[PDB]
Amino acid sequence: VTQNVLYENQKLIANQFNSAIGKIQDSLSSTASALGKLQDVVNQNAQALNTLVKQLSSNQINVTFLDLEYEMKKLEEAIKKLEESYIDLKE
Amino acid sequence: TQNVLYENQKLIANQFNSAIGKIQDSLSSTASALGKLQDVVNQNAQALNTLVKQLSSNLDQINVTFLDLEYEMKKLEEAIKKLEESYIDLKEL
Amino acid sequence: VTQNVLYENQKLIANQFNSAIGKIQDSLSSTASALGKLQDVVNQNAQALNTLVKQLSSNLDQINVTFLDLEYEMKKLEEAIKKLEESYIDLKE
Repeated sequence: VTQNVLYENQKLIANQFNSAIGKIQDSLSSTASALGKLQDVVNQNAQALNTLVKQLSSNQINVTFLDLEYEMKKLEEAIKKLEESYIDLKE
Repeated sequence: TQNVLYENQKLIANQFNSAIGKIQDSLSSTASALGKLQDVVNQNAQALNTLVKQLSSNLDQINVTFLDLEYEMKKLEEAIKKLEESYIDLKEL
Repeated sequence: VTQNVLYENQKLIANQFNSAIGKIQDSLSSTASALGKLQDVVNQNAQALNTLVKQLSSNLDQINVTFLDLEYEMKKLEEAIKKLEESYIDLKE
């Protein structure tokens, strides 16, 4: 019920929130990196399968490719946007 | 001071809401990426299986596996929905 | 506008923040699980393709199959869950 107690709790709240921001940023960066690796490998093996198909026909099957660039960029943008969610209290 | 404490409380709420929105967006794009991954991986598993089948009717130990991420994608959508309940509306203060 | 309302709002804010942190930890858990499932299926279909290429080459030098290792990213997601555990707010009397 004291102004001092309220002020201390407020600083605690802001500091814990700010601490969470950095951790969530790292998790977003690791998720984007994992998606990039997945795209690389899936497309490489799709290309191997396609090459195998046509090299076997040199002597019906639809291979598909993956594009996750937009989602990965949205994750990077979230990282930069969260940079702007930090709390800077007055006083 | 009472004034400044209240302004800080509202700043805290606004920053928190903006972070929640950005995190919801990130979760949406992760679920969308996961769905695309499932579609493409299963389509190429089908292609490999069809190649095996057409090769054996012209070995039977080649095992193709398929992916089901739909429980995880639904959990990401649920997280979005639940974070929607964590918003603090200024009228709540 | 009144210190008692400020105190109540402070408790409301802290509880919504803690609940959001829990939801975010859950989303990270389900993302790590989806990533592990993806690695399993992608590598199993890679090995299936490689086995097919070898059995046809013993029946193709240019065909390269690659494998996926997401272990660093998955450990970093588990790490984010663990660190976020230290971000909870314990207000007191």
